[PDB]
Amino acid sequence: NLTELSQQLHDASEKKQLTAIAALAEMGEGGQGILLDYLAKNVPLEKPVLAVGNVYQTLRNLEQETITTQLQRNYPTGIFPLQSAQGIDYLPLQEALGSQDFETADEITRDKLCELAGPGASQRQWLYFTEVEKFPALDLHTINALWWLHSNGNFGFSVQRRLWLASGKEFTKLWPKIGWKSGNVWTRWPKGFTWDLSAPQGHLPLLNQLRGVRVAESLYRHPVWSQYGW
Ligand SMILES: C/C=C1\C(=C\C2=NC(=C\c3[nH]c(/C=C4\NC(=O)C(CC)=C4C)c(C)c3CCC(=O)O)/C(CCC(=O)O)=C2C)NC(=O)[C@@H]1C
Ligand SMILES: [Cl-]
Repeated sequence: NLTELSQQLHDASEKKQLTAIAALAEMGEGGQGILLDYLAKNVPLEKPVLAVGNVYQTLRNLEQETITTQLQRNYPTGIFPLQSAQGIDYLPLQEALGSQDFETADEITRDKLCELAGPGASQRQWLYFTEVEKFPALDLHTINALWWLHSNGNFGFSVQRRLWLASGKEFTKLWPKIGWKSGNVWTRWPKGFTWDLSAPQGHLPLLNQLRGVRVAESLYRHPVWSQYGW
């Protein structure tokens, strides 16, 4: 029933929107048309809205020529403003996420964080915790929004932060929860990681622990999360 499923999508219950979206996408032209109209009425986003990310990504994931063409033409930069306090280009990150190429997205994200930190970090290819503390909130919001919107809320530093808070800020409890350690065994980069949505909540983006937790803690304590309601 397309009418009733459309109504379910346009009602205000997030949980019921998500089941309606999944059903509509499998209902051919009529269902896909309802989803395309939902994007037209809700994109560009101002604030991240999970259901809108799910509509976009569900349609991309069909990998059908005409839908993909239409999405690229109407939403060439995706659904979320690609804003940066340093003029950085986040389109390649968006493109990797829209293709569900999470490994490429992780690599791009790591490079962009060094670019954001400046020439010293770009040169050495790793961060100091004080550089993280000084990141502009806007860039972290753009980066996180893309991860979250393109992963059904499963990925993003905001997701890790809330799991870290749920763990009493105990990093040794966080690592197993996000799949980065299994008992005594550290998940080996890159081959040990799960580069798809079967991964546990918070699995990506990665934060190497070779130089300790200081970068991750500074990232999770950054004012961006409270500022933007993450
Ligand atoms: C021995 C055990 C450890 C270890 C070793 C190590 N990691 C390396 C690289 C590297 N690991 C990650 C990610 C992770 N690696 C993990 O184990 C985990 C689970 C917490 C994550 C999430 C990324 C993204 C890069 C590329 C970016 C970068 O190099 O920073 C290198 C090569 C260093 C080099 O060649 O210079 C070495 C030797 N890393 C650790 O976390 C533990 C304690
Ligand atoms: Cl550090």
